[PDB]
Amino acid sequence: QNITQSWFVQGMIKATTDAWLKGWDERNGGNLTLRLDDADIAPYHDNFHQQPRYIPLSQPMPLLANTPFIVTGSGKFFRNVQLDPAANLGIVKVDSDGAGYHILWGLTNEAVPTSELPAHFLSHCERIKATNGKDRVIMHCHATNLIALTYVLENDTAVFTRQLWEGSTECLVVFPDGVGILPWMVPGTDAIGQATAQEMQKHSLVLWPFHGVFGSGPTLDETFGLIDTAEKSAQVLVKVYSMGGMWQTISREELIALGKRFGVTPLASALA
Amino acid sequence: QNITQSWFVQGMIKATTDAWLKGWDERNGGNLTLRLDDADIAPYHDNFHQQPRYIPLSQPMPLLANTPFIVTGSGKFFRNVQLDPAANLGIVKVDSDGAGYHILWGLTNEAVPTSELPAHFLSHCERIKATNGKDRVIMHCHATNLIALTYVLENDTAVFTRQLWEGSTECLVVFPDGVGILPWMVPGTDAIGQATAQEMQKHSLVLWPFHGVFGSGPTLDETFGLIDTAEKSAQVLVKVYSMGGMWQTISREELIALGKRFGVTPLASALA
Amino acid sequence: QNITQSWFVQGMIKATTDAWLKGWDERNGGNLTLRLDDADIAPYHDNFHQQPRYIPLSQPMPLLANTPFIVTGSGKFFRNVQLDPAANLGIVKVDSDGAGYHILWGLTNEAVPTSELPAHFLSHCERIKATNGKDRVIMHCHATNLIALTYVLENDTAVFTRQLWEGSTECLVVFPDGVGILPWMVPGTDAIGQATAQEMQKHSLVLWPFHGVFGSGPTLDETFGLIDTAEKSAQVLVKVYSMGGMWQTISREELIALGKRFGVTPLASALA
Amino acid sequence: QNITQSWFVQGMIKATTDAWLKGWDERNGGNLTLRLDDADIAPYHDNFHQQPRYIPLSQPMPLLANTPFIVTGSGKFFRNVQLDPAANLGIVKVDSDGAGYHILWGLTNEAVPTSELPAHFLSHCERIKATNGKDRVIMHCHATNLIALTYVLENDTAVFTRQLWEGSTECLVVFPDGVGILPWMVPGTDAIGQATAQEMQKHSLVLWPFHGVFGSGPTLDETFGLIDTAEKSAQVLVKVYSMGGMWQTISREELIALGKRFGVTPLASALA
Ligand SMILES: [Zn+2]
Ligand SMILES: [Zn+2]
Ligand SMILES: [Zn+2]
Ligand SMILES: [Zn+2]
Ligand SMILES: [Zn+2]
Ligand SMILES: [Zn+2]
Ligand SMILES: [Zn+2]
Ligand SMILES: [Zn+2]
Ligand SMILES: [Zn+2]
Ligand SMILES: [Zn+2]
Ligand SMILES: [Zn+2]
Ligand SMILES: [Zn+2]
Repeated sequence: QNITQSWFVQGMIKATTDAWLKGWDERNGGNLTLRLDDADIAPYHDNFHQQPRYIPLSQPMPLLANTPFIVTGSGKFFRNVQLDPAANLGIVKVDSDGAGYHILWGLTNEAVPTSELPAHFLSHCERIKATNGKDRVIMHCHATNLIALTYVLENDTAVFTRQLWEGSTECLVVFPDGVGILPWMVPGTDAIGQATAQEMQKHSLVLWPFHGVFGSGPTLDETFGLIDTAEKSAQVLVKVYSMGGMWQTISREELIALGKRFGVTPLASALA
Repeated sequence: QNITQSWFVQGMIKATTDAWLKGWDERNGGNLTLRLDDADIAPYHDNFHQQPRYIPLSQPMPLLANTPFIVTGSGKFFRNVQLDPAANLGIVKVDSDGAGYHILWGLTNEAVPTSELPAHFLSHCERIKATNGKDRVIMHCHATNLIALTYVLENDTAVFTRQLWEGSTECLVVFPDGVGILPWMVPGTDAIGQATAQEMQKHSLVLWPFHGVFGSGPTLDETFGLIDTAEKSAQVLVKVYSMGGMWQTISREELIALGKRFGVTPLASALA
Repeated sequence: QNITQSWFVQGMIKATTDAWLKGWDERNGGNLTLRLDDADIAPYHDNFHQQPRYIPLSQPMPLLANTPFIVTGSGKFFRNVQLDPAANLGIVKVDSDGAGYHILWGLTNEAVPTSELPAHFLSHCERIKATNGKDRVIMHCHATNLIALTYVLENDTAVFTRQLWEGSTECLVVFPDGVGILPWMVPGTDAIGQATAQEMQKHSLVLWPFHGVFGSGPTLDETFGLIDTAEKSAQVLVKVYSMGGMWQTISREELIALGKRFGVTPLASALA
Repeated sequence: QNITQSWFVQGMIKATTDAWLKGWDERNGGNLTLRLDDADIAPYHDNFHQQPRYIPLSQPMPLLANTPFIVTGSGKFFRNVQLDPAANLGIVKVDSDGAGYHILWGLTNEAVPTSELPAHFLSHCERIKATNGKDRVIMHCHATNLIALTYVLENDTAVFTRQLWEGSTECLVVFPDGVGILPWMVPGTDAIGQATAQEMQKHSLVLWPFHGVFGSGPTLDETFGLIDTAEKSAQVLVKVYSMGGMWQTISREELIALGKRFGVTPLASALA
């Protein structure tokens, strides 16, 4: 092969591509990093034609030492990934100190990984700890209805989680830990990466009000599906609120019964 | 052939695929079972390479004895069916006691049929009785506007049916028996399968409030079209309600005249 | 060729297909007839393999004597036309008395032309007279926002036209004759065909409240574009009304100035 | 090659095509001109088979002397560009006086460039001056939510810019100069071209109320992305307003902090 025909390159294309068709990634909005194994990239090693470029990390991340990822690039449009994956994606590998990374493949013409890379790498660190290495994906998109709801709902993790759980029956089961909400922060900073990574200790979903959502999961499909579940519920809520609000909904005891049946432990603070 | 090129595999792909593009099937939301004849699958029998796996049924269903179906799998994403039908779909055949089924094809890597299988198989039983074997499809999707309306309209079969009939002229003719509404229930249970199947005795459409819709029909296109008709009307209603409500609509006598002309008998309780 | 590769078969596919992707043609909703010349079909005459079937017309239409059309079929889904044009479309030719027609090609397996055929053929008669044979297309679809607006706006040709003209600057220039609105009527009847055809004497667009729109034009693209213009304006209006209504809009004198510049004569009753 | 396989022809197709799928370009609504270098077209010169046609300019534009562009045609549908680029696009070159242009390629069957050509060429002149020749694209589309907002928001550059900046965090960084709003004007006139070009001295985005948006940028992707950013924010706002308005938003100081971090100078009048 073509590394472009690898599962993980095809995976990034399906997804940046799916996010774009959803309307979640105007322009260069949004970013997607995927943690790989050395075994994933090894069979494609003769596709690495170029001299790896080194970029230091803002802060040391020893958990991620020697770890490869595939990533979307800075300033790159989700829409374009399907047209030219080597232009728009890079395979990088964190060095043995976790002090920086080498770009092994892609990100042609001096492109570099996403400028939300701190939010990404720091959140991977927390998700690996939190899930005992199960989670491998961090996805950020500008999910339209979730964004709209941040102008309108109390920016309160419990109330926001509870509305999303009410807005589609499956939500409690897909994200029983709820949705962490940050205060608005300047994007692309270490501060926002750190705040996001802290919230990723507690939730697989983190909202950036007036901006977008970060989601974590074990696979591209599951991470995309997680965000899509929250955003579908958000879409339902936007319609309901636009119609003047709920007259009936899923009750607290129904939500509790739901969690019991599906063997999850829903965020207690959201069950007033 | 390729069984993947059979009409029924191509049928499941067109439809799980169409439902996904409609935005009705985020993540693994939704499921689709199709009742086949032995004659459908016979010409593709050398495609069955694997040793059939047996799964017992929750409750005996002798009506369905020796009956083949093609089904979407548990945890599977509608979006993915077009990319890998053998991964995401299975052909199963109910055993001669109707006490369980064998998976003949697909659902690779230990996958199993949808966990709403009770709602499906039990509803097939009722629809076969109700339609003298005409109906062959049960489709469940998360139809967005219908979901939204369950938060806002009286969860009353007559009022809900009447609004949907008003929301597009064709509705009364496509679903003269209306739309049965269940109370909210925990999904994936025998209880909800039983409640859905009871309502399928009376209606080709059954709403799961705050969740989605179940529809039944003779073919994939007709079942999809049935749900699409209800959901289009729901979409119109959501817009109308968002604009402050109706100032004029189809009257009771117009609805009655409509039913007469098209030779259907509309749900009388919905014609206040 | 393949007649399936003819301009007019490819034309019907692009359009029934485009209407479906717009969300305007759920199930079998909507229909599309296109008036052809003998010269269009002549080079494909060896594609007519079957014995033409004769169907009498409900009422005589001598204007249409010996005239060929390509048409969508009764009960057929717009969505399916691209998958199987001979199944879903027919080429018919009105007989020399205009008392009935022969199906020359397509509409396989005993299918027949659309059951709105009276609205179609009668409207073609009026549009040919009205445009000195320029108009060749009648398109009916279930345009979602236009439908929604019929529940909410005064069902008054002048007020409805004026709102649509206000809802996108181009509207007055594309449909200066406005949009005729019928009372609700039972579809598929001679009565509704006759009422629609009468309104087509005065407008290129006719609204069926709580149902859909009929549009006429010289080509498939222009007829589709006409409806799309009205429906885009309707979409804008639905958003504006959902937001609490207009605070500013295009004025009467701006509309008048617009008509003057583009050499059209806008419906005077709509210019209060 | 095929000039149809050139980057700039493929560029116009991706974009008129992308705008159409967004729902921004019903019928012939919208237009797209791209400033080329002689070097772009030189390698495809044997594709120029036809005798160039000369069209005089409404007013002299010496800045544009000898300059080639690729352009969408008058009356042409964005949707169709992908089906037949030579029908729907033209390559033109302004003559050495900037008094008129020759059509070198495309615009077959006596077609001519867009009738908003004054808004285009005059705006290119101002954008070249304003950006020291960096900007190369002028795109006009009927962006749906931005149109809707012109009926509802104060048609005030400062307030409108500030709402759009609030409606998605990235907006201030993508268009720190804001969005110039014109009064409604008759389209296709020198007057509206002149007014638009004046506003392009100050903003990369110009709104035509009740009509659409003009955007300028260095590349097709960046110009499309600019409009898409504004329109995504507009979409969010429409949802928020439909839900009864904002309860919280990005503050003035957050916006200021944002501008500082990203090294832009936001429109001060918009920072009340
Ligand atoms: Zn972002
Ligand atoms: Zn090697
Ligand atoms: Zn938290
Ligand atoms: Zn479900
Ligand atoms: Zn065999
Ligand atoms: Zn019932
Ligand atoms: Zn209709
Ligand atoms: Zn012959
Ligand atoms: Zn009239
Ligand atoms: Zn325009
Ligand atoms: Zn040469
Ligand atoms: Zn200005």
